[PDB]
Amino acid sequence: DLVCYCRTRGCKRRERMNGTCRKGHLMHTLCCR
Amino acid sequence: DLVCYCRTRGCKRRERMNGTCRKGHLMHTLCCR
Repeated sequence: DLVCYCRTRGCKRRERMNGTCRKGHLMHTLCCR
Repeated sequence: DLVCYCRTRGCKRRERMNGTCRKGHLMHTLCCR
């Protein structure tokens, strides 16, 4: 599987940008490793 | 697949803590579903 973080800015080291996600009905980055 | 949010107020009822995370140099719950 995949562990993904829904982040307010960009993705961390070694994380993949796996499209976007929503938090508080606002666009965020889906960062997965 | 797991999607995790670093939440200022804590985890939704359908989420579960999964350790902590940092946000604005402050410690918060990491909440995943």
